[PDB]
Amino acid sequence: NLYFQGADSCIQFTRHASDVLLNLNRLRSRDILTDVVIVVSREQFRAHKTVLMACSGLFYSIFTDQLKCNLSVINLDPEINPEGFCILLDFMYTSRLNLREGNIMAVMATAMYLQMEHVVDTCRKFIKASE
Amino acid sequence: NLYFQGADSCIQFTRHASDVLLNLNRLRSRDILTDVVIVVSREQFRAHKTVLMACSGLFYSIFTDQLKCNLSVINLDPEINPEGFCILLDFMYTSRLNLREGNIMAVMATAMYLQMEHVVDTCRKFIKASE
Ligand SMILES: Cc1cc(NCc2ccccc2F)n2ncnc2n1
Ligand SMILES: Cc1cc(NCc2ccccc2F)n2ncnc2n1
Repeated sequence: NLYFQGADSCIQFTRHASDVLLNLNRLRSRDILTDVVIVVSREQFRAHKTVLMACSGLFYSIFTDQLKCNLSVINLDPEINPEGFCILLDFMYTSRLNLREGNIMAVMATAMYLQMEHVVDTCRKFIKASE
Repeated sequence: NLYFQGADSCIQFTRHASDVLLNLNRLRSRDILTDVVIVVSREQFRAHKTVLMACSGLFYSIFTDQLKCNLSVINLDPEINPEGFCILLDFMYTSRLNLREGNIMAVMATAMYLQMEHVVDTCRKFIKASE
């Protein structure tokens, strides 16, 4: 079955959350209802503010700010590596984190800046395994 | 661990999709970045168009329409039961479907109208078990 008896009264659908995320990523790929452009070292990434806020403490802070919530363009710190940001943006929309020896430092520094502690801790654990 | 080696190269975060959905529901509860009001028999429900489109074929069709995508208010068919709609809206944001003997017919008819076939099939299976 696609469902089960949850701990509470309700039946719960096993694949619902992952199917929603897959569909949000399909909207992103098709540029449907994207409402922000994230600029990183002149690279541009179109996304949905709600997805960014649901994954990142920095984006949650920006988009809950009365002044900043209505910005259509957000420029990140020029020190931020676009590949590191791209890997984290894909992670937000897919649950898959493409960590490689060549990108782990950029991913970790970007996750720190974006306040994604779970990703930072994961990078730290992978780095610790190599030393 | 909060992660595993996916079938592909990437590490995957087990709870990421459900955590995103939980956070989207927290935004909904706080009325943060909600961009549409769904009106059902004069009852109003604030939501995020992207979440609605990711769950419902009717909302996908409406919000991908060049004319309708920019509507802030969507009126549903007056035949639609507000409780049935509320139960399905909560399901979209939580993966939990509060089916009860007293609401199953309204939920099924609403899921048919909203084009949520997985929910319709589930209602059909529960009804079949009672006969
Ligand atoms: C605790 C919480 C956090 C959060 N977003 C920011 C965020 C998400 C994931 C990981 C780290 C992080 F800082 N949101 N968004 C809506 N409601 C929330 N409640
Ligand atoms: C196949 C698909 C469907 C869909 N939304 C509509 C929808 C969602 C869940 C269940 C039924 C349904 F009709 N979206 N949304 C973005 N990309 C999509 N791709």
